[PDB]
Amino acid sequence: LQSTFVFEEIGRRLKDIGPEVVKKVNAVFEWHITKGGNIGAKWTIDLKSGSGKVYQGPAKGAADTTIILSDEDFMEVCLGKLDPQKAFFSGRLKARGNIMLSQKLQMILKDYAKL
Repeated sequence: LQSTFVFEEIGRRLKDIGPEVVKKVNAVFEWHITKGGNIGAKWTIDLKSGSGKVYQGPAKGAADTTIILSDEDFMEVCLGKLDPQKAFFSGRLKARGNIMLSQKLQMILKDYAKL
C-alpha cells in the first residue's frame, strides 16, 4: 500500500509538532484504506492528548470521525491531484461521524506542512 509511507511520515512529524497540533485539533481520526473495495489497512491518528500518535488498526477508544477511500485516491489527495471535498461530494471519499472535524484536520496539517 502506497499510503503506508504517508501514515509513517505523519507519525514522524507528530514527534516534532504533535503537542501544538493536539491543542488545535483535539480529536481521533480513523482511516479505512481500501483496495478492490476491501479494507487493505486501518490507521488511527490520535490528536487528542500528549504529542498525539499514529498507529495501525482501529482507534483504541472512540474515533470522532472515520474516513474510507482507496489507497490510490488517498495518494492523489496527498499529492494535491484530488481535492478531498471534491472526492467526498463525488462519493470517492466516505466520512462518518463528525465530518467537519476532518476538514479542520486538513487545514491545520496544511498550515504546519508549510513551516
